Amino acid sequence: MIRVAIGGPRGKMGQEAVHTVMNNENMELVAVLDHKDIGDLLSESPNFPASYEVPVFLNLESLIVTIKPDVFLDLTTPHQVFEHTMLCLQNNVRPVIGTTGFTDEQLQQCTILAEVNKLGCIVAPNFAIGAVLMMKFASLAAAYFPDVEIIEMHHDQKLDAPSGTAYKTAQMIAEVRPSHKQGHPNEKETLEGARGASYDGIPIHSVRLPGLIAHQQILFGGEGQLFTLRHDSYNRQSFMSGVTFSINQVMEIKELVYGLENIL
Amino acid sequence: MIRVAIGGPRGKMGQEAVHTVMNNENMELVAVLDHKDIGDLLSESPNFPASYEVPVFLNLESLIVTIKPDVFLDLTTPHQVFEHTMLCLQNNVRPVIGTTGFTDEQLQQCTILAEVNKLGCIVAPNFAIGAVLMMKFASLAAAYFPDVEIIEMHHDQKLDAPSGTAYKTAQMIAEVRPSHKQGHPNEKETLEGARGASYDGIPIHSVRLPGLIAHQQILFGGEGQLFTLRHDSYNRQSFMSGVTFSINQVMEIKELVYGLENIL
Amino acid sequence: MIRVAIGGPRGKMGQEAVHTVMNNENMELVAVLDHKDIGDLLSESPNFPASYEVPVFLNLESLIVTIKPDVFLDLTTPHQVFEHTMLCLQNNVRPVIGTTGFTDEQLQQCTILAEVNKLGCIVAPNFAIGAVLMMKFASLAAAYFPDVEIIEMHHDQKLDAPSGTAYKTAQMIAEVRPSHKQGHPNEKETLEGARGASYDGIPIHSVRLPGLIAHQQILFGGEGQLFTLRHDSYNRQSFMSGVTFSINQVMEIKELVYGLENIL
Amino acid sequence: MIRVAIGGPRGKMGQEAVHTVMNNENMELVAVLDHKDIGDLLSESPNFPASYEVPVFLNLESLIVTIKPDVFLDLTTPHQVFEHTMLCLQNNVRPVIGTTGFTDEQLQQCTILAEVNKLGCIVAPNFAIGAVLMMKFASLAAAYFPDVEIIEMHHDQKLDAPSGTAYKTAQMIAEVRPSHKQGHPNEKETLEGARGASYDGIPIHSVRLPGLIAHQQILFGGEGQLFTLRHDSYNRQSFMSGVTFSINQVMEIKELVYGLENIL
Repeated sequence: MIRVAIGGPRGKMGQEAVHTVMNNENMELVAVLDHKDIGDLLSESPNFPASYEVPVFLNLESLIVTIKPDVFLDLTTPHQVFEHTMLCLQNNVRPVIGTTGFTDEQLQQCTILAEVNKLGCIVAPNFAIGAVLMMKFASLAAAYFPDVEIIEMHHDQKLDAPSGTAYKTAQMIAEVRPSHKQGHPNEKETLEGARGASYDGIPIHSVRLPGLIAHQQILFGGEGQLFTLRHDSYNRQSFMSGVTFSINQVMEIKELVYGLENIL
Repeated sequence: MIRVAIGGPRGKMGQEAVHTVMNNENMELVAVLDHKDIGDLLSESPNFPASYEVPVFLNLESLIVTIKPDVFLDLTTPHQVFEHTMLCLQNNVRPVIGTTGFTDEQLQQCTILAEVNKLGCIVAPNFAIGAVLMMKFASLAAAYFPDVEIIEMHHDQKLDAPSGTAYKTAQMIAEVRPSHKQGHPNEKETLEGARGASYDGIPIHSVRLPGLIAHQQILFGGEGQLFTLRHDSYNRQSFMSGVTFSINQVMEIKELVYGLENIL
Repeated sequence: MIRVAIGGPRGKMGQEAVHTVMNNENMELVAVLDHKDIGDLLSESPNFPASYEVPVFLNLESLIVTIKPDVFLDLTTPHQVFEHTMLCLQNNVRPVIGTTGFTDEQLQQCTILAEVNKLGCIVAPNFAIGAVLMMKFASLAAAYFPDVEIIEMHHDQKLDAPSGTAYKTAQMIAEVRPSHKQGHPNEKETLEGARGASYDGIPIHSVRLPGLIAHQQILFGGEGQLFTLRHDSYNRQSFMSGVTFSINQVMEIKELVYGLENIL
Repeated sequence: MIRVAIGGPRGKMGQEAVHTVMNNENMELVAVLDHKDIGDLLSESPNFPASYEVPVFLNLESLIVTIKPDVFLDLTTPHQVFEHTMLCLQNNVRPVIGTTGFTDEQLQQCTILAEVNKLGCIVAPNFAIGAVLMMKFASLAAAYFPDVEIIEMHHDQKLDAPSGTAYKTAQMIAEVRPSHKQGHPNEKETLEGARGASYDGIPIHSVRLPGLIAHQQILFGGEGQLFTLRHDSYNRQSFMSGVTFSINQVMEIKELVYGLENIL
């Protein structure tokens, strides 16, 4: 059985994770770390619901000594992850961190402390197992098919192109793929931009339409063939089998692992 | 029965058309208009094969008076189509023209002459019925889904991006779709080119990989849905059901029609 | 301006339609026809919310005389549509019916009455414009590509295979496509069922997975090419541009139209 | 440099392999093993072309002693592979076998002999790297997404459904995926066959159309997401990067490897 506490239960990711943890047969949600803005009207922004089973704490120190969870799932913000991770790792709690955060120096302090205490920690910048396998498998495939393109498609409210997942995908592929540009050397755009963006010579195209959520295809060309990997995320439940896997696996490892590609 | 003569039988399109006409139950190939470069070694560049059934002519005047074909399928070059079309239309031969050619003034002379002689003429810049239906249907769909993107994919020897078919597709859609840009007004590329090219606000993306031949997808977004039209051409047989349809239909019309979208 | 009343506002389709009508600039939601089961606890099943702008009626007679809506959008049940449609058509209200209902005889009474009163009526068994265009366009395409397959994909709670939309698609195509079977005459299944179901010789395949919502692809083969039409519905907002179109168009027609393919 | 001899150079696979070996910078085609049917008119069925560089042998014993190739690529028939493989392995030639062949007992004799002689042998029932990676990656993915479907699409002259590649894919997945059926327990087909074939509960669907060559998609469902692997083969050049990889890698291994999934 794994007793889980969640930091940031009211967030978009947090509300899904609450549901996932409560519904996983071998997990029990035992506490949350939460606090609202001082200006939040309860009418607009309700409190996390009061229960005996899931008390709400405002600070992690207090949660840990009272509840002694097995696992802390941190769905807070990049400014808070280092102090939370260090606190867990000194108190025999396995932290599972969903974040874009940590400095180099901060991550090295966490890594060393997890190692000496023989305590697991997983830092997952992308919990969605389909996305992570897409990227992991693309990087293995690029040893055999060095000509590749990435097409990513999102809703039309998204502010950044290309997506973070496409940039990460291109970085992973570029660890394996020899650096080169693609397309005939003499090709020329007659409408500026037709060929897309380039990362290390890898073309990346960004589609933005109503109706779409989050989608990526990776297209590997070679003589006489096409090999394609695709991930479609229709909602934030897409991230939950990575949350589940991370909570299960953190219990079994004795060091810090950064990125789910390193343990799937 | 329709007695067909072919201009340019040794060309990439011509060799397919020869096969198609010979194998269509209701057509007979009765002559070809052909000539080689004065420097063509027969070892490299064979003559069209000699037969009693399919004589070879060097000029169209001579073909027409000797053979009196029902239909002339012109697979020659843009510099020759006007004189060929005029000659047919004055000699009771229905011309079917595969070309990017004609000036405005030339096409108006052909149109008027076909009309007065009550003789059909089809000019087809794209014979592939799947491509033409893709475009025709996209232009009807754009009345209901004004947010659309085009993704075109070709082999990596292609020199121009975007493809002619994508440009034509975008022009057809823009006849119906109100002019607007797409994507959040505040979106910004962090890798130049990610959002593609724009035609009248329609994004167009160009993929260039080994293995691919010629492919296009048109993606129509709206709330809660995606509607997609796609054409894949694996070889030049893709153009042959348009060749067949044009030869059949030219016999039945009494005026010049430019573009297969206007008669499918 | 079009003053709209909705029958069945708490239904899955109804709740979306309420939102759509309230948010369309040229429509005003002026009333609902609604009633709950006598055993519905308000705690489980709330009343439609009380407002001055949108009164709730238990019977349509009463709604019509008090509110005199321009359009009645019926999202009730097959047992109620005939009496509702007849009542509208005698009271100068344009009915827009979302239903699998009507008998032959019932529909003929509605058709005749709409015609004599010069009043529009639309009956839409499928409001999703992308789905309906998919089917309409497939039926036009089947004149040129008689070899076709349908692949439909839904969530894994769905009880019927194939879907109603696939059956309707196959019926529409079969109006145009000559009846024939496909696949080599000597082909044999070594694992029973591999080739799918057949409707008039058209193969139909049904995919059932978690994660999927409602999806269909129609694949048209021919020499050297593939032409594909696809619709993806991610949520019930997919049906709302047909609801909007129907309410707009019913005002402009003077007879009953059955199926949106007949007016898009 | 690797000196390669090819068995069966005039076969569909053989003619591609001849080209591939001749064009690979580090390979030299040094001989072929070939013979025609006694009834083959040279007019219909030409001899492999005569050259000093690539002599033609009728038996492998004779080829091996005269030419002493590094690698023998066997593109012959299942009845001949065992005797060819044994002969190579006793004569310091690395055999690379493209076949559906070998008995259990035959393969064990080859395995043992390769091991004692510290000589590489690769037996590849599927040379296409995209196909093999598709299958290998699907089997890894099935540890995280146990609900999966296979859709395979081929030309309409194919006699068997499902394809061998789909059957192999399903067998590979079933090594990892817990055995279960999919779809609602109460689902019912209203048109027989809609749900496809089942292998260990894995649904398999077979599409047969003109225009298609050889295609497979593997669809992995889970909450809120879809993860898809796809391979498209447009021609027999699709198999050639596996031929190249096998010839390179056989030189580096010291035992027999059956199936490219075991060394990619």
